Amino acid sequence: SGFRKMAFPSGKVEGCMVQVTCGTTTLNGLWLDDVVYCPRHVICEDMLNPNYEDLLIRKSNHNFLVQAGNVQLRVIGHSMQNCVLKLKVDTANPKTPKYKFVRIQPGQTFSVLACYNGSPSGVYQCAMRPNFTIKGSFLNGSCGSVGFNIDYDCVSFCYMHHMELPTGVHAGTDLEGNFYGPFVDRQTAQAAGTDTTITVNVLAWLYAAVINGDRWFLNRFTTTLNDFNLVAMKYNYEPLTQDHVDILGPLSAQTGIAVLDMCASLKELLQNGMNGRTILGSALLEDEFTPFDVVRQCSGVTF
Amino acid sequence: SGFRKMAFPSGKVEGCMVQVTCGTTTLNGLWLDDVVYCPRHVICTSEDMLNPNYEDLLIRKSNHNFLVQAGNVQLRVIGHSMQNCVLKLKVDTANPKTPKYKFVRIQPGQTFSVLACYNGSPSGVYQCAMRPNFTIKGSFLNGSCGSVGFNIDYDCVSFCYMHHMELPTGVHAGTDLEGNFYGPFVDRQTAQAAGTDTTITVNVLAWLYAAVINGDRWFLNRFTTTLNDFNLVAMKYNYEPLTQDHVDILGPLSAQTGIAVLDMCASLKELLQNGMNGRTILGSALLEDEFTPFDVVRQCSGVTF
Ligand SMILES: O=C(Cc1cccc(Cl)c1)Nc1cncc2ccc(C(=O)O)cc12
Ligand SMILES: O=C(Cc1cccc(Cl)c1)Nc1cncc2ccc(C(=O)O)cc12
Ligand SMILES: [Cl-]
Repeated sequence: SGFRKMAFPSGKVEGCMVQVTCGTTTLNGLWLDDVVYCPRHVICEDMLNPNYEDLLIRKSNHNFLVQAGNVQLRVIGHSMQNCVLKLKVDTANPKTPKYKFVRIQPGQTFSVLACYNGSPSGVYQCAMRPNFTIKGSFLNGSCGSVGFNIDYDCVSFCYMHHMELPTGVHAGTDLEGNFYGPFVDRQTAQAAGTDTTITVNVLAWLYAAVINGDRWFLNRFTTTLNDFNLVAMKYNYEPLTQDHVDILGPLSAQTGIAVLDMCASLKELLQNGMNGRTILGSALLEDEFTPFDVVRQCSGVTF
Repeated sequence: SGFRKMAFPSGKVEGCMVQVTCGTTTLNGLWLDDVVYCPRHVICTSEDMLNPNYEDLLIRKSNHNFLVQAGNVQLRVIGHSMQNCVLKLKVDTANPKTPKYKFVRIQPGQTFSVLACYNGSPSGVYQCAMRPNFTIKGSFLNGSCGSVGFNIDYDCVSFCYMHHMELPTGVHAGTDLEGNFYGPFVDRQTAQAAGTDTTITVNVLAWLYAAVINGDRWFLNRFTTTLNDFNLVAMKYNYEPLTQDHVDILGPLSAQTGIAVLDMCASLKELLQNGMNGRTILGSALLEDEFTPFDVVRQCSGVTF
C-alpha cells in the first residue's frame, strides 16, 4: 500500500555527472564514454545575440575545464550538435552505464537528477507538460542537469536542463540538442504557452486510487469518448484519444472499471469538485503519473 | 525557482542493497563493510509471527542457513547476531562500495529518502517524513522489508530507517539501524494500530516560508499571535503543538523573509479557518507538512523573490 511520486534510482546517472567551466560560466556535463555533453550556452552580452558557431570557432580545447570528482579531464576535441556541446575527452568514463538517447512526448514522465558544480544534490520525478515545459526545482548552476528513465538495465536520457522561464517553469533539450517546445537558448522575451492537464495520466492516477482502496468517486455511469472530450476541452484538459483508452486497458481489467466509466467519474469531479474529500492524499487531480508508472509502482519492477 | 518533494541521490545506498534468504522468506539487507543488516523476522514463518520467540528461532540456525546475494555473487555468512529487531550477518567480504556512513535515530517530523527494494534490487526512490504517530506513509509492496531510509547531507550517508511492516491502515512501521522500533510497534502479527495522526506544524510553517521565498504572499495577514493562543487553535485542527524550539529553528527563515514566526503562525491560523478559496500554495491545495525547516533552506534560494 501507499502511492508516492517515485523517481528511478539515480546511481547509474550520478557516475556520469561532471563540472564544465568555460571562462566565468560553470555548469553540469554528462560524461558518457569519451564525450562530455553540456548546454552550448556554456560558451556565453553574448546571450543577447549569440552566433554560437562564431563564438565556438574562437575557443580551443584547453579553454574548457572539465572536472570529474577531484580529477581534471583533458578536453581533446569539441563540436556542436543543435543546442548541445560535445567535448571529446582523453578518458572514457569507467562508470558509463548501458544507455540510449530518447526524445519523449508531452505527458511522459522522467526522473531529474538536479546537480550543482558537477555534484548531484537531489532526485525528483516530473512530467513533460503539454506546453513542453517542466515544473522543476532548479536554482542558478543547475544547467546541464539531466532527465532520464530506466528500462531494465538501460538508462534512457531524455532531457538536459537549459533555462528557467519567467513563470518559474523550466525549458531544455533532448540529448541531441533539440529543444522541447518553441524555446531558444538566449536572453530574449520567451514565455510558456497556456498549459493543459494530462487526461490519460489523471485517469491512471484514479485507477491507482481504486487499487489502493479509494472508491468514493465511482459512479454507475458511463460516457461516450466524444461527450467526454467536449466536457474535458471546457476544463483545459488534453483530448483523450482511442490510443489512451487502449493504454488504460490493463488497469481497466484489473479494477473492473471500464475506461469510459472512469471518464464519467472524472467528468463529475470536474463539474462538482471533491466536496471536501481527497484522493490519495491530494485535493487536486494529479496528472504526473502515466499508466505505466501506475502499473510499475503497483507491481514492484526493479533495476 | 520551483519547489518539489526532492529525495537525495540514491547511488551510495544502491551499492549496499543485497537479498537475504532464510528458508522460504526472501527480503532486503544492507551490506556495509563485512556486515549485512536485515529485519530479524526473516527467520520467521507467517505462523511464527503471532508470538515469535526470536532467541529460540535464532539458536536453531547456523551460518549456512542464511543465503546472501549481492548482484549475481553469493556472499558467505561467517557469523550472526541479533541486536534488538535487527539481524546482523557477518559476511566474508567487505562491501567495496561502502560509503562514509552513520546510524542516526530521527525524531517525528524529520524527513528522509527511501530506496524501495525487492529481491535486493532497488526499484524506486521517494521522500517522506516520520509522522508524529511514528509511522511513515510509504509506498511498499510484499518483499520490500529491509528497504532503508536515509539522508545524505555532505558526503556521509546517515541511515535512519529500515522497513519492517505494513499496518492495517496501509501505513508503515520500522526500526532505526540499531533495531529499535519507532513507535509502540512490535515485529509480531498482533493487533496494533497506528495512533491518531497529526499535522507537523513546524514543517507547514517552513513550507509557508518557502512559498514566500518563491514569491507568494496571498495568505499573509496583518495579525500576530501569542504561542499559547496559536497552540489552542492548532490543536483543534489536529496540528502538533508548536514549541519554543520550533520557533527558534524557524529563526533563519524569519530573518530571510522579514516575517516573524508568530506573524506566520497568525497566517496559518487564518488558513486553517478559511481554507484556500480556490487558490494553491506552491502547486498544492492542501497545507504540506513533509518539508522541514532544514529541507526548505537546502532547496530554496537564499534570495527571496
Ligand atoms: O535560465 C538560466 C540561464 C539562461 C538565460 C538565458 C538563456 C539560457 Cl538558455 C539560459 N539559468 C537558470 C536555470 N534554471 C534555474 C535558474 C534559476 C535562477 C536563475 C538566475 O540566475 O536567477 C537562473 C536559472
Ligand atoms: O508486513 C509485512 C510482513 C510482516 C507481517 C507481520 C509482521 C511483520 Cl514484522 C512483518 N510485509 C509488508 C511490508 N510492507 C508492505 C507490505 C505490503 C503488502 C504486503 C502483503 O503481504 O500483501 C506485505 C507488506
Ligand atoms: Cl531528527
